[PDB]
Amino acid sequence: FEKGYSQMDWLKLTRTHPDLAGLKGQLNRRLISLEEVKQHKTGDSIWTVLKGRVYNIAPYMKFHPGGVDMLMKAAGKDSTALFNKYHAWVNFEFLLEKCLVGFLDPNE
Ligand code: HEM
Repeated sequence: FEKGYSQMDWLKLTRTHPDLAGLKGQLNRRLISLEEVKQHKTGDSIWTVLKGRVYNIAPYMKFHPGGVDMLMKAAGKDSTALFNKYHAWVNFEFLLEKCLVGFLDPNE
């Protein structure tokens, strides 16, 4: 065991496990509605919105330093406000790139 290595371990997973986003061949550039995000709270994926980017955060759960219980609060909703309350400086754009499923379009 080595303290502090969760993010290194996470990124190794993103380099060595295919389709963490769970897109199953769909491209990660799709325009997504919030109603769609809301319907990914259970099952094989959990979607959230951060600054307009939609991510499948289910694979990240056990790597989140703040805990699974905290990350679950983001399930099926826009979690930007929560993210900014706890750590607005975290580089989610880089850390979660391989979990990107698309972009939140308010008009969809
Ligand atoms: C969704 C993408 C998220 C990522 C990539 C992420 C990443 C991280 C990281 C790297 C840390 C360690 C502290 C640091 O490096 O600054 C952390 C801590 C923490 N996270 Fe997250 N986090 C996410 C979402 C959330 C959400 C939605 C919540 C709450 C609902 C949350 C709650 C916390 C808490 C409580 C801590 C410890 C205290 C704090 O830093 O405020 N995280 N997170």
